[PDB]
Formats: sequence, structure tokens, C-alpha cells
Amino acid sequence: LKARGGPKTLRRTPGVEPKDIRVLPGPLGSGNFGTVFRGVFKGDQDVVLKNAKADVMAAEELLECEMDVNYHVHANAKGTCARFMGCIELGAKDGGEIYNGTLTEGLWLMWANEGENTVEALMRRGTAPLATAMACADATELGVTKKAMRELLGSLARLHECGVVHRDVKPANLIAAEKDGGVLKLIDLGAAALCLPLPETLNYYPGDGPADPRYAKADELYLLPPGSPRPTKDNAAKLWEAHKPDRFDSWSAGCVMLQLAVVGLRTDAGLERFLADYKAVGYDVNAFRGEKSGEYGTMDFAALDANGGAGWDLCQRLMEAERDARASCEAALSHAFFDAAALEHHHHHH
Amino acid sequence: LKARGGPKTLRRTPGVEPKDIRVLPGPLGSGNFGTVFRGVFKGDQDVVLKNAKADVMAAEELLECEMDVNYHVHANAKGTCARFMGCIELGAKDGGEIYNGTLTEGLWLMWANEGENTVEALMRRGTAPLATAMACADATELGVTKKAMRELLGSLARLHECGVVHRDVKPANLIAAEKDGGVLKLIDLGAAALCLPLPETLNYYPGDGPADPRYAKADELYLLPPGSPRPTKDNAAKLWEAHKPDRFDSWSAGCVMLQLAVVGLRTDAGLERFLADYKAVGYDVNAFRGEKSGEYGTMDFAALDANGGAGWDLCQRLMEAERDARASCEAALSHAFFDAAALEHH
Ligand SMILES: Nc1ncnc2c1ncn2[C@@H]1O[C@H](COP(=O)(O)OP(=O)(O)O)[C@@H](O)[C@H]1O
Ligand SMILES: Nc1ncnc2c1ncn2[C@@H]1O[C@H](COP(=O)(O)OP(=O)(O)O)[C@@H](O)[C@H]1O
Ligand SMILES: [Mg+2]
Ligand SMILES: [Mg+2]
Ligand SMILES: [Mg+2]
Repeated sequence: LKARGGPKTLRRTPGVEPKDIRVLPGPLGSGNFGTVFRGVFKGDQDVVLKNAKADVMAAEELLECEMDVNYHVHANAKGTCARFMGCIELGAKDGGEIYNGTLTEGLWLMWANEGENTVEALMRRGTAPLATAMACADATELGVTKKAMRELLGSLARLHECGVVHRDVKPANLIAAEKDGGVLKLIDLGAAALCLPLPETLNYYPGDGPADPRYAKADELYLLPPGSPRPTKDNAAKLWEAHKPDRFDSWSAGCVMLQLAVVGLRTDAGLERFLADYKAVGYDVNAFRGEKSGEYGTMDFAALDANGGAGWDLCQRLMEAERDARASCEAALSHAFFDAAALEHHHHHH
Repeated sequence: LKARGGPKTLRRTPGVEPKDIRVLPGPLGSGNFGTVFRGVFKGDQDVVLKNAKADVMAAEELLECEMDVNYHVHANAKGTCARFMGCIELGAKDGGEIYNGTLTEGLWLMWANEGENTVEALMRRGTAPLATAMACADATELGVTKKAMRELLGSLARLHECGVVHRDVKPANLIAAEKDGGVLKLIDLGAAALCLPLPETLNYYPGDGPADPRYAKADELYLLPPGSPRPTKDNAAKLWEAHKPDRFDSWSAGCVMLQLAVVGLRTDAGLERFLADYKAVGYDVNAFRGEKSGEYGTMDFAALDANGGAGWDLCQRLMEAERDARASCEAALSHAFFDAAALEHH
């Protein structure tokens, strides 16, 4: 006798058919376990498409987790991240060729194209183009830092509230969404963890990595430190309070703040130099100011200096050496840095 | 009192200076731990350049190990891999911009550009363009499989002899070098281990490590099993014999052979299907042929069937479930599959 075989099963999102997706050749970035392409959906919708790298161990599992977290965020934290449009799974015979503009065999994720420029690209062109893209009236380092950080910290607080730690916060993963007033949206949940049993934790484990070493604290490349009881439904809440994995994002947000606030820190080399001196003085912002800032004559810390050094203090809060001392993104939101000035806008007010 | 500054120490290769190198925009790799670009050295030498990804944990350390292994291979197994032209290290102030043709900050490795096409790209275009690139006179599946596997196994044997296990053998990491008769050369020693103390082992440790899930044996993603002692200069030889880490490459070479020999196995899904069935029948090639091959009506296994199933037998040896049963690349090289034709009547 012979084995009967049977049909293939393919994952799909209602209203999203592969025939309606044209993929544009040319990856949008090196990528972690996946590759991102521009596409056009139904002839006139600009989208971004991601599949797994064939050469990376368990990339399909990582893409599945990214998919799961994206569904979670879509349901619980709308507007924090790029709009998630679902998945499309293609088989072998129906799989196409990127050069022919068709989706290849395997699982794909799709999002709205939120804009052609990241905060990293904009900030490096200058504060002016960054402010314009952000629709930020105060086109100064202080102005863009206030507006961007309010948006970023607000979104991170909302993500943390539904149990999601992004784990890859940085200017490169922020887009000023021109179709939503220039508001910042996060992209790339490929490293994100769901840290509460809602209903099951995802991508949540003890140990280092993944982490962008530019934006993760050098001796804190983990969400959970190794050894600690692996995350289960039982201990999830306890681990959250004890190990504070969300504070991983706090540190990264502090890095975002430094780069927004200080032009000279917008290069990898600039931020690296600062963080090295910061560490050297015991992660003490005032000690940096007292001992080191004098060696930064090519830079301008005015945005951090302003209003009694409010920005410096917010940086200190977000970038405390110890997680037990480090501000949550939610707490960081109520900081004086975000206060309206006395009588602000008085000259035009009704 | 203020702490004094001092010089920055940079690594350099004699004969290779920053002003000698122009980088061309457009990355070539899948971009895991490093980024690869084409470049031009001294105005008219085509080269390839690799730097560490700034956004990946331990990227520079991974590149440093790839550098060390490249020097070892350059010294001990010339011709097995792309020609290694050394390194160039640059500082931040002293770094440029890729889109402006200049090397950016950090360590860079440089190799000769060995050719524009990998075996993965060629085989997927077809046996004909693959054979042409290989200067392979017998432009059939059997012909390209014989020539390619002789070259690949010969090179792996030479690497193994000097203690190197490549650990990323696959068609995407083979280039047909037109300038050298079309011979296949390995690229990408980024996952490689030095398994002998010369003077120390490199990237060699117990347990799972880097692997391409298509080309590494799924239940065998290690060079040394998880229970193995850490390698030392004193036990390295014992561990080599006991755990046969080179047999990791043997399995991958078997996968290469399957794709060269059978057109339908050249897609990822094709080879994945075969390996699933192969595992299901106990890693037994004859059981595959008897129980499973009838399900593969769209494929042609003639190259493996030929000459008493010589190809199938060589695959079986390269792909035994147990390392202790699996052929070394050196032993495989002497297989009947590579025998000269008798009585050719010239
Ligand atoms: N929803 C989106 N809208 C617009 N651009 C996007 C979106 N998602 C991702 N991108 C762009 O795709 C690129 C993907 O790069 P990525 O996969 O992050 O690799 P890397 O981290 O090496 O840059 C990024 O430059 C990003 O700006
Ligand atoms: N010496 C070389 N000559 C020609 N092309 C090369 C050479 N080395 C690498 N390449 C090309 O660059 C790509 C990436 O190089 P590789 O070392 O395989 O890094 P990775 O696979 O990690 O991206 C290869 O797939 C190949 O196309
Ligand atoms: Mg990314
Ligand atoms: Mg695949
Ligand atoms: Mg490679």
C-alpha cells in the first residue's frame, strides 16, 4: 500500500491575497533573522514586507513570534507601532521570485509603510529636517527632544502595560509618520518579548541577546538575568517586579534622548564616546558634567542644560546603573522636562 | 590631575593602505554579523571587503576570529578558500562613508574577488550555466556533481588536516573561480573552528553553535557534544578522534551533493522535503529509494542512480545518522563515484 498524502496548509489574513501584492526588489536593511522589502498592495497601498532568512537557525520561529507580538500590539496598543496588516504564507509551486515582483515560498508579514525616513536618518541630516518631519514647531534640539520623547515614552509605557518589552528601541526603529501628523511610531518587534502570560509569554527567556550593543547597557544585554527561574505562568508577575525587564527599554530610551538632545552624539562614535565616559564616572550624570563635559567642546549640551538641567536629570533617571533605581517609561513621562513653560504661547493665546 | 591620552593602535597588512581601497555601494551578503562589499584595490584589483555589524552583539569579536582562521587557512590550505589579502583597521575620525567609496570605522577583512556567482546562484539558474562557470566539460547533473564534489571534498580534507572545520558548507558559500579554471573555492569562515592548539583552539566549545538549518544535521548542531569537556591543548587530539567534529562538514557536503545531483532538490523546499523523508526512514538511502522515491515523480535521480548507485552510496556515507559511521571528507574522496572511466577508447 501507499501513503495517501494530502493538502498543504497555508496561513492567510482575510482580504490579503498574494496576487494583490507586488514586491519591490532591494532589501531595506541588513536585517536580523529576516529581510524587509517595499511592496505595493492592491495597486496603490505602500506596504513593507518581511520574510525569514533561510540561512538563520529558527528564523521561522522568530518570525512567528514577531507575528504573534504584532497581533498582540495591534489588539492592545494601537498607534504605538507601524500598522500591522497581517501575514501571507506562500507554498512552493505558488511561490514566486522577488525579481519578478512576486512573493516567494514561505511566511511573510506585512505592515503599512509609515514613512520613508527613520529618526536616525533624519537626525543625522539635521535637527531642521527632523523637526519638519515630526511637525515639531520648536525646531531646536530641545524642541524635537521634548516632542519625540513624549511620544516614545508614552508608547513604551503603553507597550509595557500590555506586557511587551520592545528590546530594540533606538532612532533607527522610529519613524515620523507623515500620515499621522508626524507622530513617532516604533518599528521592528523582532526582538520584543511578551513578558506576561497573556495568555503565554513569548520570546522571553534568561540570557544575553539579541541586543544592539549601541543601545543596550553593556553588562545588561538580557531581559532576565541567567539562572533566575525561567519564565512560567506562575512566576511571570514576580519576575516582572523583581527583574524589571521593561527597564531595558528605559536605558535605550535614554540613549534616544541623548542623541536627539545633542547633535554631536548622533553618530555611533559620538554616543559611544559619551557612554564610555558616563560609565567611567559611575553612571553619574552630574559627575559627567563636572569631570568630563569640558572635554566635549565640539558639542552643545544646551537642550539638557535648559531649565535647571531638567534634560540631564531625565537622562539620569532613564539611565541609572541599577534597574531598581531606573525610571519606568511611564514614570519618566511626568518629569519636569515635559512641563509647559510658564505662560507658554501667551502672545497668541485667546 | 587629568589622565593623559595616548595613541590608538591599528591593525594593518603590509602593502595595504586605506588610500588604496575604494568601496562600492551595495551589500552582497545576508548580513548576519558582518556586511560585505565589493571594492577596488590599487585601482585595478577586484576585491571583497567585510566589516562587523555595529548593531550586533559581539560582532567585532566574531570578525576577529574569522580573521584568525583566515590567516591559518592562508598559511596552511591555500586554494581551498577565497584568497585572503589581510585586514585594514580604521578609526572613527579616520573613517569615511560607503556611499562615497571609503572604508568606515573599524576592522575590515579583504579577499580577492573570486567570481560573481555562487554555486547556489548558478545551480538555480540551471545545470548549464553552472557547468559553464565550472569549466565542466560534462555538462550534466552527474558531470557537475563529480567535478564539484571532488573539489569540495578535496578542500574540506585539506582544511580538516590543518584542524579547521568550516561549519557553513553549502552552495551559497562556494564560488566557481573563473580565473582559476572554474575550480570551486569556499568562502565565509565566519562560523569556522580551529580544533587543534596552534597555538590555541578557536571558536571551539561544547554544545550547539552557529548553523544553517538547511545544511546542518538537525539533531547535531554542535562540533563537540554538550557533555564534552572544554577543549585544551592537552585534550584536543583526543576530542578530535572521539567526537569527529569534521563530520559536521561531511553531512553538509552530502547536502551539497544532493542539490548538485538532483535539479528538484535545488530549492530550499525541495531539499527540506528530501531531508524530512530521509530522517523518517532512519537516514537510510536504500529505504528512501524503496519507500519514498516514488513520491518524487517530478524529479530525476539519474545522477545518483548511475554506475550501481555510486552517487547514492556516497551520499549515504556522507550522511550517516551517526558520526562514528559517517565518512570523513578525505575517505569520501576515494569513493568509486570519483573513479576514472575505464576503457575510454581515445
Ligand atoms: N512599517 C514601515 N514603514 C516604513 N519603513 C519601514 C517599516 N518597517 C521597516 N521599515 C524600514 O525597513 C528597514 C528594515 O531594516 P532592518 O530589517 O531593521 O535591518 P537593519 O536593522 O540592519 O537596518 C529599516 O530601514 C526601516 O526603516
Ligand atoms: N572572495 C569573494 N569573491 C567574490 N564574492 C564574494 C567573496 N566573498 C564573499 N562574496 C560574496 O559576498 C557574499 C557574502 O559573503 P559571506 O562571507 O558569505 O558573508 P555572509 O554569508 O555572512 O553574508 C557571498 O554570498 C558572495 O556572494
Ligand atoms: Mg532592525
Ligand atoms: Mg525557507
Ligand atoms: Mg556566507
